[PDB]
Amino acid sequence: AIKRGADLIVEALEEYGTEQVVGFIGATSHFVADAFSKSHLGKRVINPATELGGAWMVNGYNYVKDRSAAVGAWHCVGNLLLHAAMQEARTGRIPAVHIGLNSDGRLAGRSEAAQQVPWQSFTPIARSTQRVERLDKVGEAIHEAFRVAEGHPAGPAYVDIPFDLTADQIDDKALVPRGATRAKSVLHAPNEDVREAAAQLVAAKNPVILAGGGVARSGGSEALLKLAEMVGVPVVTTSTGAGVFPETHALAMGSAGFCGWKSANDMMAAADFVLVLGSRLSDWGIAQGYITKMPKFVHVDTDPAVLGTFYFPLLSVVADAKTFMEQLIEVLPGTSGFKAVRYQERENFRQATEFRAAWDGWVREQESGDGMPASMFRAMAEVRKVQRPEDIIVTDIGNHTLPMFGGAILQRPRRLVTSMAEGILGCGFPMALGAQLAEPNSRVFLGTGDGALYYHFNEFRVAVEHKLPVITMVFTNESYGANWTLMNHQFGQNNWTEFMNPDWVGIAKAFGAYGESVRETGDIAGALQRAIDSGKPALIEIPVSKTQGLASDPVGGVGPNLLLKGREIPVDTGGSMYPGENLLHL
Amino acid sequence: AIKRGADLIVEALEEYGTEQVVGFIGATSHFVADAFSKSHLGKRVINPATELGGAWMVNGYNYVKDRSAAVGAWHCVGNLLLHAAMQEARTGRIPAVHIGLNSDGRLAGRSEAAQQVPWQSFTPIARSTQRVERLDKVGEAIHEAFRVAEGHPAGPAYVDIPFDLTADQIDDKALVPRGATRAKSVLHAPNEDVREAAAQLVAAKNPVILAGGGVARSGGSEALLKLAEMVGVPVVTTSTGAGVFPETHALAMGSAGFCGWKSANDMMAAADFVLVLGSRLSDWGIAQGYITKMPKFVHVDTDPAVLGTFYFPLLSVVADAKTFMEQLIEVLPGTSGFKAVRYQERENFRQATEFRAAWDGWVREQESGDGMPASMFRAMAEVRKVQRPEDIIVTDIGNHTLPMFGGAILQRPRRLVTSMAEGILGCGFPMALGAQLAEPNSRVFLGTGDGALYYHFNEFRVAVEHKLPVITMVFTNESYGANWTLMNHQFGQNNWTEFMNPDWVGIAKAFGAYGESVRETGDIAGALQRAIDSGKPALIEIPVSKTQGLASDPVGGVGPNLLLKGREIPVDTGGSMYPGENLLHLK
Amino acid sequence: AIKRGADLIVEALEEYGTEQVVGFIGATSHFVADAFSKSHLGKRVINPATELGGAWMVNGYNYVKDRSAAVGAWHCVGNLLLHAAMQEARTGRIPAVHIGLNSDGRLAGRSEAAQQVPWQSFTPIARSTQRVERLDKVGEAIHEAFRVAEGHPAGPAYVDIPFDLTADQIDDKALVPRGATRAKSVLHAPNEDVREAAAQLVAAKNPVILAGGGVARSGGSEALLKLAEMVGVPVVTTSTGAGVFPETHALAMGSAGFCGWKSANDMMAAADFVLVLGSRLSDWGIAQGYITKMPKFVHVDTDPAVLGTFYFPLLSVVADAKTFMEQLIEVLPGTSGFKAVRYQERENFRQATEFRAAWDGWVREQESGDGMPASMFRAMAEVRKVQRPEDIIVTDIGNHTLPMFGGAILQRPRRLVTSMAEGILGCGFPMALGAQLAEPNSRVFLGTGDGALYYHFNEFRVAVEHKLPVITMVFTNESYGANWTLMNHQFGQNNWTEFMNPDWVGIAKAFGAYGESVRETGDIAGALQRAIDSGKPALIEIPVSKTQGLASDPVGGVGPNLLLKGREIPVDTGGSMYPGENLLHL
Ligand SMILES: Cc1cc2nc3c(=O)[nH]c(=O)nc-3n(C[C@H](O)[C@H](O)[C@H](O)COP(=O)(O)OP(=O)(O)OC[C@H]3O[C@@H](n4cnc5c(N)ncnc54)[C@H](O)[C@@H]3O)c2cc1C
Ligand SMILES: Cc1cc2nc3c(=O)[nH]c(=O)nc-3n(C[C@H](O)[C@H](O)[C@H](O)COP(=O)(O)OP(=O)(O)OC[C@H]3O[C@@H](n4cnc5c(N)ncnc54)[C@H](O)[C@@H]3O)c2cc1C
Ligand SMILES: Cc1cc2nc3c(=O)[nH]c(=O)nc-3n(C[C@H](O)[C@H](O)[C@H](O)COP(=O)(O)OP(=O)(O)OC[C@H]3O[C@@H](n4cnc5c(N)ncnc54)[C@H](O)[C@@H]3O)c2cc1C
Ligand SMILES: Cc1ncc(C[n+]2csc(CCOP(=O)(O)OP(=O)(O)O)c2C)c(N)n1
Ligand SMILES: Cc1ncc(C[n+]2csc(CCOP(=O)(O)OP(=O)(O)O)c2C)c(N)n1
Ligand SMILES: Cc1ncc(C[n+]2csc(CCOP(=O)(O)OP(=O)(O)O)c2C)c(N)n1
Ligand SMILES: [Mg+2]
Ligand SMILES: [Mg+2]
Ligand SMILES: [Mg+2]
Ligand SMILES: [Mg+2]
Ligand SMILES: [Mg+2]
Repeated sequence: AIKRGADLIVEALEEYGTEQVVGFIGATSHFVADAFSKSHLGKRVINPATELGGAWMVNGYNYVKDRSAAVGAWHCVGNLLLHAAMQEARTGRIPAVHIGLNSDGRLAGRSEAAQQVPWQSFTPIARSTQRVERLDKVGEAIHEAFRVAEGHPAGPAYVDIPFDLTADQIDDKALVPRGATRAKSVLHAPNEDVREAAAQLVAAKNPVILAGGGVARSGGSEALLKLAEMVGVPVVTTSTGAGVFPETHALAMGSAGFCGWKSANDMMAAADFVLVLGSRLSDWGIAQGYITKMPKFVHVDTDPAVLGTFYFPLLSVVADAKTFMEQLIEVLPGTSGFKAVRYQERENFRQATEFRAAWDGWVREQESGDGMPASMFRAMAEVRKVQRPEDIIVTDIGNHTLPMFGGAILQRPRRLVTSMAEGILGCGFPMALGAQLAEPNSRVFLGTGDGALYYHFNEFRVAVEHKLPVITMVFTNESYGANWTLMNHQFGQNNWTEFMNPDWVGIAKAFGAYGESVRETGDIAGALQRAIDSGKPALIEIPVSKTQGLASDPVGGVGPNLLLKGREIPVDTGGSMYPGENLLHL
Repeated sequence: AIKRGADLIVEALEEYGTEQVVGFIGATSHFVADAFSKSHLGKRVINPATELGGAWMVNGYNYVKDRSAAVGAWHCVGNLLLHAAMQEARTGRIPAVHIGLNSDGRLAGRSEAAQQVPWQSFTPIARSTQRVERLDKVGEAIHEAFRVAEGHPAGPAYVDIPFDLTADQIDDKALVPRGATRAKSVLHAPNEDVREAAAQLVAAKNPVILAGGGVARSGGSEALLKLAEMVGVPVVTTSTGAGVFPETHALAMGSAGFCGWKSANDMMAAADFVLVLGSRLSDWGIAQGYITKMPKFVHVDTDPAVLGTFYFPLLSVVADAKTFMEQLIEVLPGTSGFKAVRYQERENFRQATEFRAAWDGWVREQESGDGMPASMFRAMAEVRKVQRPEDIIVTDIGNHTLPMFGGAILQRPRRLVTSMAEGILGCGFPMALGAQLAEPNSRVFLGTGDGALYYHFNEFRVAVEHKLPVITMVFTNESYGANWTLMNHQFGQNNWTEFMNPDWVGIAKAFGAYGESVRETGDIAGALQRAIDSGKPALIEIPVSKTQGLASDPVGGVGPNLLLKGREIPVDTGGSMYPGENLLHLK
Repeated sequence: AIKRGADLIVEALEEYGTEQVVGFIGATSHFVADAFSKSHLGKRVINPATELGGAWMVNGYNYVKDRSAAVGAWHCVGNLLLHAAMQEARTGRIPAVHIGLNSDGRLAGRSEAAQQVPWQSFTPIARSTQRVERLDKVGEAIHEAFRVAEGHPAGPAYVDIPFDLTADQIDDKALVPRGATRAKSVLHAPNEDVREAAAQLVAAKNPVILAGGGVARSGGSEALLKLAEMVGVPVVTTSTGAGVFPETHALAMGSAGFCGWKSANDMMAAADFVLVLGSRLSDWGIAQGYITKMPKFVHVDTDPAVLGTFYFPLLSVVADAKTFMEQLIEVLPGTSGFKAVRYQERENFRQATEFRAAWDGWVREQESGDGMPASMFRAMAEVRKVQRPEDIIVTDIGNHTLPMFGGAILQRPRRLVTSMAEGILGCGFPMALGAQLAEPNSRVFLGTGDGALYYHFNEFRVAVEHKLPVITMVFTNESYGANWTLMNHQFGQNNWTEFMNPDWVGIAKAFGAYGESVRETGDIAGALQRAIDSGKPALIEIPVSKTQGLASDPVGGVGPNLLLKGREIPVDTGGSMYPGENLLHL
């Protein structure tokens, strides 16, 4: 059949499992938007306020799905706003296909052309960047983008298609590749690696299992619970792993790291051995600025590139996390030293339950205070009173990150969402809409800073029009609080950190969202209830302090050290001059 | 002599004429922000709601100054939001220096590092991209960035500095290059080229002078007025040149192009010869999608890359526009065929005034009607009643761009501001705030679509805190109106074009800005008076049609052609298969 | 200890298993060459005639070793000659670390600087490109280059180091990373993928096993022989797989492809099922220009990126080749339909032995003719008379490639060497020296075209000085014969294909190598014997025809189709003009 390039793009997206499109109109995306109107996928298109906002919605959607189920489709110069959200998708292992419709290929390369987008600007960011030159390559390029996005590591793929190819027509026989099969990711380890891992776990005096986001992608929750109870070993997570182990369990120490739970950081500091499953041991995760001293450890990942890149393990294993844990459970009964004992009766149990008890006690102190300005831990205690096991907690980047991570007690995977890998401010609100779209039976609670919300609150348009009932708490301190605190620490003085807020209640109301301030009442519980009862997206304005959280609270972290001291650098004495220095010698 | 890298960065910026910093705080820009607090630039700091809004402010400030007077200074990952503004700066010839402070150079190249920004993403966009490796190269790199940025052509320069270098200390002797005098840009043309141009101009039956952006940069307004009156030749502009020739003059035909004045397009279609001064003859300018047929022409520019790249001139001249006009003025009296008569007495004068009067009559007609929805041409007629020669008109991108350009009647250079080169949606409000900052005693009027305003109205924080009293009119139609109109024409149906507006008055009021809707009054005149009287940034909501403007109004345009017909493309029958096609051959 | 950057580079190379350095001197490599003189590795440095020649020696060395055992180290502007050999290492999966010493970092970025090498020119080629900014990062960068080079896929890694860092000094504590462990590559498949593969093999009427270079990297020869005899299935290889199965076995069909053995191409055309092990199914390999129609197949690779990229398998499996084959052998006895029968008694045996017999018969016809000009198949028959099982056959790119591939009958892996992935002319001679250096108990026989040998015969310097007794046959036809033939086919006329040769015997003699022409004698057997007896590198000049081989001989290929016909392309009618067209409308 003769079809337009635009029709073929839509066909390819459908064929590879696309569920949601986030799209922006302009002359170069007109044929694509028309094609979409004639197809199933056309019923699910979000038109965002900005392309960057839309790109964050893709990331929030796909983060919780672990596939490229949301796809961006953008008019040429709109693609120029993608890079920040794309960089998060790359280091954060978020599958994300973006299709940019560039201007007419006939005008490419002409110096005075308009809206010829430099697609090569994505080469250092996307896991795959393709410029499509020929109509008969559109299906093949889209196929390749999805293979790349959904591989190990997951990440973003950018496809640049000059829009004249979307208007042109071609016979479609075999053009969109069909019948594609994927290899399983259930990679098994060799018996001897399994036995060695088991023997170390058994011989350790104070082992820990460290479960990262890979355990979530793996589906390894059930095997992890079994394993930990069988060996009687406390479980620490990364922030992307949090919730793969029920955080109300006695062996649950929570997440390690600089914004994590002190019980986890204590347990990591006390451990003599760690079994790491599905973690990349990253800079703002377990590495803490590459300061963390890891105990002897076994490291199991599906991505060989993360194994041994910085931390040298006792043993590295290329295996799926669930599968590895299943292999361990089978081998443990024939492992020298293993005794089947209730985890409560093991000798390491009391130390772990002590660490968790002290952390819980500290959290209870943080959340117990009444009144205004509010504790962000108190705000999270109120959320927990109305929270379901499938609900999603979203945060932005700032002081507020710490109380959000600390007051989230999670029972399922992929329920904690932010710009994890890159810490890009403004991510929260639009990632929350993305997650809501992907998970319509989850209530989505976002705790955002005021500096953060300033970025993409324009997307209340999308929250209102698509009836996405995200409950947003905006923590107001009229400051970039983390920056305030860190400057205060480093210099004893802050600069560029202070600003005015609008009447956020008034902003919400102007969009037709639910709005309420607790500034005078302190009634967070009632504000949450009325917000939930409205059925609308909601904004609850909650004044807090400039310093509570990431930059001040002691949770046992050791880094990252962003507060450098300098070094004195020797001048170059080799005899060569500086530019302009010739005039000094005259 | 002993200084931190952060102090040397500040010292270099001050040395090369920086007047305004637009900066964004974070763990990598902490040192820089501290150093700036020790400088007189410390009081001239704008902290924008987002780095992209800030980068648009940089573009608006520098567009009106023709130098990199405003500089950006950004925490590592905020640099990832710059690309769209930076691309307009590149093709739009706006000088712009951006300093990105990256994360620690010790952590660079680690696969699991956080906030290590891929500075290489700027290589295809900036006219200069540098990654500084060494503390003793920071002054040198910044010097180079200004050299590129304020060259011919002007554009953006990006410098990536790992922030450990900003904390490190070094003896500062000779580190910041100082005391350069740049080359003059008053390039003279050869005598023979000036005399050939004079002879073409005199021999033409119906000549036109086309003045672009380059005439504004050259400071050539006075020379142009003298040349145009002395030969009696009508003047056509590009949108960036508009105002270099007073548009109330009898010889002013306005701007040619698809959102230009019909008088200018009528003139261009009637001319037998064009003298092109400081125009790049661009896709969305004079070329109109490379469909415009140019008459025989002489092309004078300082940038040889634009001369003969697409349209082949009769004669190409590398020279400064002002300087060339001066040279022409001096040779014309000795040029065979020249006659010294008042421009009103030439026979070509009548046709030009007819073209201008028919255009003015059409504009008068678009101004009439009342009440609701209102005409955007009516909105501009009300602005003109309150507008002084030094005041600035800003627009965003969409249907509304055409009445903003058609309703702007300008008497000075650099008074019409937008994302000219790239038509990046959203640009209007923050570029207007940048322009206001550059000219605190000019009034700045913005006409913006509702789609457009949605991008960076968050920068009302900056407008309110810094008391930048931009007068913004937001044209409401609950639509990407251009898309609605054109998609209906292409396909019989619009898609992805419609959206809800907030209560725009309520948004302004929530920021502390002046807000008023004319939905129930039609009282644009009174709204403008009250907005001006408020002394605050102001937002006036004006309901408009989905169709008025760019997608609907005939102004003599021939292009561009974005509403493509397909071609049917032959399949490759050489024997190579598609991916997956192996499955289709299994019997 | 305070050490120079140069000393630290040498330390890192030693620590990561470097055996051979190929190095070129200049002001920027002076400190490195000095450091090398003070260390074990300094005894093994080849100084080549050119950096490109040297880069091919790295590729020949590392091709046969399957690790980055040879390393390039180059003065700044010398690195500009690397790109061709580096591109082969990338698509050809050859591990190769190259260290470029750039000019002084103080002069970087200055427009009028000399010898500031644009290291970004390697970004699109190397699997990893790093520019080192800081002395304390030299060890870490070299560590990362080796992890990358020796991963799956293998490939080149480029490290650019401004030479001032090689002269500078730093305390060395922990600077070079030590104690690095690698994950095994013995990835196991899930039981159900194994059982499904076994069931298909058993149920097939005419199965084939296709073994690629991955079987060589895997060490899978023994398991392959067992498997094939157990199921009674004929074995086809790729050209990089050739020799993983003894090519004198009754089930050995040889290599498929456009320069392969007709028995293999027949068997592929007759097969109803293929089990593909360690092959990427490439353009100039099995795909034959993407024209080859693959039967239903199972595809097993360690690199998920090759699985399903073009050919859609019945099943894709991420597993090590040897391990997979071991798993199959275990599962086969409990697989429905399997009967233990001598492979000679299976029903498919007669068809396979017929295909091989016809091919052998054709080869015997090609090699039997006496006299001059010579058959290149006759030349390969003479090599076979003096050939050991560990000997290496090298070829360059041309008509001569086909007889070289056809007349090589191999019994061990990694014995057939050329620019396999990219077909870059001139590769042969220097790759042969590289292979000789890596394998000093192998005799290395190169059959090269005259157009090919012209590139890097300057490296006879290296062959003579290091006593590398490569036996080179130069096939003279005074032409780029493959080009002659293909132009003749396409146009009926050739252009740019003809040239003069020097007296090649005289060239060899001028270097102190052994030289002999068979132009008058036809005595290839005696020339080989005297060349071998000399103990020197040798050149034997052998006139041949312009057309024998790749471009003419029927071996059952179907592609690639480089002889396109064109299509008529519609003009653009949208109304926009060409540059300069304005003058046509005047
Ligand atoms: C302000 C801020 C504060 C933060 N604080 C913390 C903190 O305190 N603690 C913290 O942990 N993080 C924190 N982060 C997040 C941190 O930056 C990283 O995003 C996070 O630590 C990475 O988690 P991970 O190591 O589990 O790997 P991920 O990024 O989740 O990647 C998944 C890993 O699992 C592997 N994998 C995938 N699938 C499988 C499978 N099937 N089998 C095996 N392996 C698989 C992948 O190859 C990869 O190595 C913070 C972020 C910010 C912005
Ligand atoms: C929606 C939309 C509609 C538009 N419609 C129109 C329209 O109708 N008409 C129109 O013209 N534009 C239009 N534009 C703008 C258009 O895209 C270009 O930005 C504009 O035409 C470029 O102007 P210019 O050719 O004068 O060159 P500029 O971009 O202003 O560049 C300046 C030129 O002069 C040169 N120069 C600089 N200094 C000197 C000197 N001292 N001496 C000599 N030469 C010098 C430079 O090298 C360069 O060639 C539109 C844009 C948008 C987004
Ligand atoms: C003139 C010329 C003619 C040619 N003619 C032919 C021809 O007729 N036939 C032919 O085959 N080639 C031919 N080639 C070579 C061809 O271009 C390719 O280089 C070759 O076919 C690739 O072999 P391969 O598919 O085995 O993969 P390789 O390039 O050898 O790559 C190895 C593959 O095995 C995998 N692998 C690596 N280790 C393991 C492991 N442990 N377990 C599992 N998998 C692993 C890798 O991921 C990869 O997919 C020719 C080249 C030239 C220049
Ligand atoms: C795009 C971007 N710009 C700047 C920063 C630096 N940054 C990190 S946290 C932060 C503070 C955010 O302020 P707010 O959202 O109000 O949260 P608070 O610290 O007050 O809780 C800043 C400015 C960043 N990470 N990303
Ligand atoms: C970043 C970006 N996204 C999309 C476009 C395509 N585009 C061009 S004009 C326009 C319409 C703008 O709508 P509005 O501001 O409401 O103006 P109207 O057309 O209604 O006057 C769009 C979506 C663009 N140029 N830039
Ligand atoms: C670097 C390079 N240049 C050109 C070619 C194109 N090419 C491929 S085979 C060949 C013929 C080589 O001639 P020769 O070595 O004499 O071998 P013959 O075909 O005569 O056997 C040519 C020119 C190539 N592959 N690589
Ligand atoms: Mg479907
Ligand atoms: Mg805040
Ligand atoms: Mg609108
Ligand atoms: Mg050793
Ligand atoms: Mg030849």
